[PDB]
Amino acid sequence: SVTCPGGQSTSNSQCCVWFDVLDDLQTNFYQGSKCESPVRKILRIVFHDAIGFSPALTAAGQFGGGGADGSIIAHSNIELAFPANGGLTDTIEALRAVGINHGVSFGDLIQFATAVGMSNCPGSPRLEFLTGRSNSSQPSPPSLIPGPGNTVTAILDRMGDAGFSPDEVVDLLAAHSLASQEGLNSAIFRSPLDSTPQVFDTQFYIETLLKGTTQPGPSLGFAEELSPFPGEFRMRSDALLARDSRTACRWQSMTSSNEVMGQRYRAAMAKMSVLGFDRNALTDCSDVIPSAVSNNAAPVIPGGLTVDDIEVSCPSEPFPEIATASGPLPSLAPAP
Ligand code: HEM
Ligand SMILES: *[C@@H]1O[C@H](CO)[C@@H](O[C@@H]2O[C@H](CO)[C@@H](O)[C@H](O)[C@H]2NC(C)=O)[C@H](O)[C@H]1NC(C)=O
Ligand SMILES: O=C(NO)c1ccccc1
Ligand SMILES: [Ca+2]
Ligand SMILES: [Ca+2]
Repeated sequence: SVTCPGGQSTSNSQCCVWFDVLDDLQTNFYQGSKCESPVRKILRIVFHDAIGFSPALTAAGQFGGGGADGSIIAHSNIELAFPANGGLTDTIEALRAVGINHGVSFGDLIQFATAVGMSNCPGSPRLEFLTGRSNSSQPSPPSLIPGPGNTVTAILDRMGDAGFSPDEVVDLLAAHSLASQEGLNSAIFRSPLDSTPQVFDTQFYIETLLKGTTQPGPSLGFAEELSPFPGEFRMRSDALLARDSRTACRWQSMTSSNEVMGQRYRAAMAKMSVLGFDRNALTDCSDVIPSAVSNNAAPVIPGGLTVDDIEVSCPSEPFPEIATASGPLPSLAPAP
């Protein structure tokens, strides 16, 4: 086969350097293959790098962004000044050093680190990994990243211009199952968006549908909504997307099966990874990506709440039978 210097077998010669950056990222960036803040920050970075792509700007004669081109690292001096890119500098610098030291393009490195980071989180699918994106990039145009205070129409139009259907926008948001916020309400730093910030599961879709009952911090932050229990943060765009008629039925369908959720998320991420590129010009090195440990827990409505506490918003499909839990209402600790 093509046997890499380390004895691993792979598809193509070009995949062998990625076994060295795999070891470096797992030992150093991810602190011993952990699923903590570095993974959550890299997931926010892959979205902010790739979504700087706009066919509408190109059509009007303007540069519309190179997509998944690593421009957020090569042109960090301009892209990290954008409102949406706060809290990312330290992760960007860490990634810059790995890219330089290994001689790989910045666009490829961000896609690789997302696939490897997710493999550290129980329940994750194995994401596709393609190599060969040119290292040359121009700065992304401003105002192409969706914000938590935007209306559902605004988010759907931005995402549609980039190439995503309403269903794929709901599918991409499965990444909020491994998420917290740091900059919307700094008083409750790293408050999780679902009760399992370290497990890639369906809890995010279930819990954003529950009635907002609780104010988790001393005041409300930017685009903050009432949440279902102490310690969980709910942002306005997630609350609105769960309830809007254009996205509500896809959101409800994501609540009962981790297997369907993983499959849909893997497909939407593969599409996002080549925005600005032709995937037929890239080399497939997906065999370098290791498997995640499986998640054996079933979907649940936490802490004694029942289906009467969820605000069913898909008028055509009845809400799935999800297991209920006993005990009092949970209070979530900060995400690690
Ligand atoms: C409709 C578009 C989306 C909006 C409006 C949005 C907005 C946000 C906001 C405001 C935060 C909190 C940032 C902070 O204050 O620390 C957040 C966190 C996060 N988002 Fe999104 N997001 C969206 C889509 C996505 C997508 C598509 C992905 C990736 C596939 C993603 C991955 C993450 C992750 C993993 C975090 C957690 C970061 C951490 O814990 O440090 N988001 N998002
Ligand atoms: C990809 O392009 C960037 C430049 O945009 C290169 O990054 C520079 O690399 C040099 C030498 O390795 C460093 O001293 C600079 O500080 C880097 N600049 C930035 C903005 O990071 C990078 O080397 C290129 N990588 C490859 C494989 O060609
Ligand atoms: O992460 C964001 N969008 O993905 C974001 C965060 C803060 C403000 C605006 C946008
Ligand atoms: Ca980019
Ligand atoms: Ca989760």
